[PDB]
Amino acid sequence: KSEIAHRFNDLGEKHFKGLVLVAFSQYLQQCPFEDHVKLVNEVTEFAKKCAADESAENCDKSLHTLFGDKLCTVATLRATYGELADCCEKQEPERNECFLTHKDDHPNLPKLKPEPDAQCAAFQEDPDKFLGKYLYEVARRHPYFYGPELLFHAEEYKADFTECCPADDKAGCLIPKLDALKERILLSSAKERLKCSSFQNFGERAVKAWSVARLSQKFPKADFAEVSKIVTDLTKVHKECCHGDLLECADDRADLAKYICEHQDSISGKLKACCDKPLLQKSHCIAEVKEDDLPSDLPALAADFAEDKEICKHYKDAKDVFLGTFLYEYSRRHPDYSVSLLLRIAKTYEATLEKCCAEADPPACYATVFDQFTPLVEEPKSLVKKNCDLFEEVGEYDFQNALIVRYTKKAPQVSTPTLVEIGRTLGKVGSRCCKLPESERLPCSENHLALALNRLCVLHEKTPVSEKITKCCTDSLAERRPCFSALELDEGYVPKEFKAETFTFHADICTLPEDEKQIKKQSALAELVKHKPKATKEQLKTVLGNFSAFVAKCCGAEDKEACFAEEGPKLVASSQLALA
Ligand SMILES: O=C(O)Cc1ccccc1Nc1c(Cl)cccc1Cl
Ligand SMILES: O=C(O)Cc1ccccc1Nc1c(Cl)cccc1Cl
Repeated sequence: KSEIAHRFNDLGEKHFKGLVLVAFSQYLQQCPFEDHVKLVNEVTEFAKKCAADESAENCDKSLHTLFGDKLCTVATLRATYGELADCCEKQEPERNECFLTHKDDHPNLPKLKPEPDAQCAAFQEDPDKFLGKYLYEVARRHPYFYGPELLFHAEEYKADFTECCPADDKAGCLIPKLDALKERILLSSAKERLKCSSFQNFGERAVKAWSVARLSQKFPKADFAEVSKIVTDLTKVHKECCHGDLLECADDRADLAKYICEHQDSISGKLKACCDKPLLQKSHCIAEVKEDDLPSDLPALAADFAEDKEICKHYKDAKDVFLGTFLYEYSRRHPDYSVSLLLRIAKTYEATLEKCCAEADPPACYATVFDQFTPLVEEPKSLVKKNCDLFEEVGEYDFQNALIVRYTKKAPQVSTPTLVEIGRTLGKVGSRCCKLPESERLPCSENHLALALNRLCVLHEKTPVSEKITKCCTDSLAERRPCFSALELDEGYVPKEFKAETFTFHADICTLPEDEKQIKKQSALAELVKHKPKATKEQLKTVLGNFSAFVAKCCGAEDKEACFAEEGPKLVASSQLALA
């Protein structure tokens, strides 16, 4: 009868309101908080009426119809969102699609800087309004953020203020917590956004393949039936969440967690800790669970995948099940491979069968199929080792610098703030991944790389500037990283005209916290490359060293600006001689 009543009944009022606030903030990213609150309360009032009498008027409409109808009542819709008032002319599902298109991946809203006294005050004042605020602020900023996980993060955010606002050192307790939390949020947003990008750009089959490979590594004791089931269900959850159907998404998510925990003994022994937990923590723990130990009864794969004489008939009869089975088997025994690598191995298996089966004696041809995986494996392994050796030698900041230069050369048309952001993110990947046990570094690195590359691709959809990026971003999901790695200096690139101001620092840099100081220097680095694209990485490092020395000296001077004004312009000119 009434979907809205059904979801209201299933989720309860608290989770329902939270999810509806999230969905509205993601769809209308510029509205003030107070106004979204009103819309939520009205939707929720309706849901309560409907739960009382489902026969009642309009109780029978779709969620998207009801929710889209609300969004369309917003005051100043045409002033604030010029592009969205046309959407309101349309019916479902055409209206939702239109809303989905308008979501803004880089709204560029002010940075959320933890102010512990002003926030503790607001929290003590009204914790409900304060937590609502956190849902709204994050959601607007990350419009494909995994809705139910955001509620989870609100619990953490609430726990942080609960523990820290009474403390002796309130800023000392709190600032490191909110910083860790923000890192976790950024990572989670990027993961989810890759899933939504994958549905958008490559389709559900790609998402399923990704998930089969990843879940098989996580749950290598599970049989293919159980993996298939989980994948099918998990794919439907994320498809709903990526489509804006957050209530349906959350409900289906809760059903999957329930299933997983009832079957935990045949899925993974690491799930025991997760299943002993309240609802949102449970789902979160499942989503993040570590990989189980390999069972001792993993089957040898040659017999079915390389030696069987009827492989060409099985491949032809049920490609999807046969290849899926291959992917499940190979992935469960390879937690030391990245997901994308496993997908490349699966595509190579597929292509080898295609080739061998259109041939005189196929079996003598596909006998050696596993041997074709070797180079796919060895190349990223040596890339990771080389990158991690560099990180360990130079540290995060200089590793970031190296990546900035690398990516600026590959795509000098991209805006400096984007290049800096991706290079900085890539350096953080190094900090995360390079210190792991050595068998974990390839999957950690490549998997996280995929998140950063996807960010760049998402931004480029919004603001296209390079055909080379478009091609890497759209050709093949599993080949994206290798495609980016293979990019070299864009040789058709005309060096950006020199503007001395870009390289000209002033005493204002001296008051910045370290990370913002680095960003300024990294921005100037990216600009050096744009103006001198053939400068070598070693020249660039020297010049950047000369700039950092100059900044540090002038920042410690008696008269900071006189220092910057005297010495700056010499450095700016001589630095150009030191490049290309
Ligand atoms: O960057 C590349 O193209 C090489 C490569 C290949 C596979 C996986 C990772 C990396 N690079 C890499 C690594 Cl291994 C760690 C931190 C940051 C980066 Cl960019
Ligand atoms: O990109 C690399 O291969 C690392 C590399 C090696 C030698 C010299 C410089 C660099 N990278 C690099 C750059 Cl390009 C700028 C500033 C600081 C560093 Cl460590």
